[PDB]
Amino acid sequence: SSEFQINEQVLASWSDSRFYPAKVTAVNKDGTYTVKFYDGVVQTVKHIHVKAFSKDQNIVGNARGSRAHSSHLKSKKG
Repeated sequence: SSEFQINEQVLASWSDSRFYPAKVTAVNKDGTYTVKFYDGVVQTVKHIHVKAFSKDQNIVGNARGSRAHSSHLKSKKG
């Protein structure tokens, strides 16, 4: 399965700098996202800070993206 929604994987800009994998916890049509990083940290952020694990484009707040993947993550991801 490669369809991303609430309780499923996204790339979100971690407080460190840029994208890391995270679990969606909410999304808002206004243009915002709430995500939980697996380390145990939660925040609300914008579309400009979160996208699908598909590197190219978003597939929830906007629908231009398609099935793909990404090439940066934390080593303890599993």
